[PDB]
Amino acid sequence: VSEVAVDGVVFPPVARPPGSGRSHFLAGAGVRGMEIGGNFIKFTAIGVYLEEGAAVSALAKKWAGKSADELAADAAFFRDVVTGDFEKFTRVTMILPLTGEQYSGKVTENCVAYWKAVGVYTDAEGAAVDKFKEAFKPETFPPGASILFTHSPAGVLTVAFSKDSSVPESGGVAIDNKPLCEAVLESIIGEHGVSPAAKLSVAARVSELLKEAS
Repeated sequence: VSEVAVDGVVFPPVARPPGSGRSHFLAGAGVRGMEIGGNFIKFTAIGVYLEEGAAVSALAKKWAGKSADELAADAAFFRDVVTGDFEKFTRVTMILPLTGEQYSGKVTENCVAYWKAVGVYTDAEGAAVDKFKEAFKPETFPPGASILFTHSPAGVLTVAFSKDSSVPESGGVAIDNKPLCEAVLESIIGEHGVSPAAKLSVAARVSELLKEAS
């Protein structure tokens, strides 16, 4: 696949998550923002990488022969990407500066809000959120810094950090909680995913890769 540039952040076409031993291809990338003052403010650039070989083989079974527009409009496609039996890897690269405490507080607060509403919040998720916040607490992310998320096929979220766009080779903190692992990816590409740009990129690029497998 080709590289994708997002507002000064270059995402290479391949990634190797720290210590996973797998290679990924760039499924898609896009900016992520929040409405501030009635306008869209860009905060991060996000690249979504999927396991080479295994993601295409799994996704082709239900989504082969579908166009970019059809995949982009079908929330069940993105749900299949999130829950898929293959590794995923997300790189969040800062456009505006963020501190670990605020980023992790917001992510987890929103996860716990949902889980408890739908009554699936268990001690396990509370512990996973604590471990997630503990990993982010000492960290600050100037522009260009990155958060790296490995989403293992069984549902382990590994959290690592980088001062720039590069990916470390030594793994980060392993958080063995499938709900948190999927929620982090879901918050990006899900129905209410915070990056519509990333979602459109993934659907266009995966649609064309699915054609070379059929």
